[PDB]
Amino acid sequence: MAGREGLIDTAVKTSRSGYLQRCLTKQLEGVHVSYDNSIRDADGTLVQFMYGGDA
DNA sequence: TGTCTTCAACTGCTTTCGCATGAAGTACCTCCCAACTACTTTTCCTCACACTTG
Repeated sequence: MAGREGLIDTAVKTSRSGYLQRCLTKQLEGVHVSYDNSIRDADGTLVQFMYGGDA
């Protein structure tokens, strides 16, 4: 019983992590470090003035 | 006259990447086709009757 229900959890976890990856990977892909060390999106809109606040 | 509230119907998604190996619909219709048997077809073959004879 335990071994099967383990194989079920093993076979379902990967479907709940693809949408977790892509759903915000679409959003932050534009998000990068400006040359001034500020985090701007590929739009240019500033997200953080420093990475984690320490660069 | 003006603004507000709930419910139900409607929208869009909910692992990735590849092998296999592609197959199969089907009603309505049929004209074509294959069949069994009989019937029909083209060339050829061979004999036969009457009037007259003597």
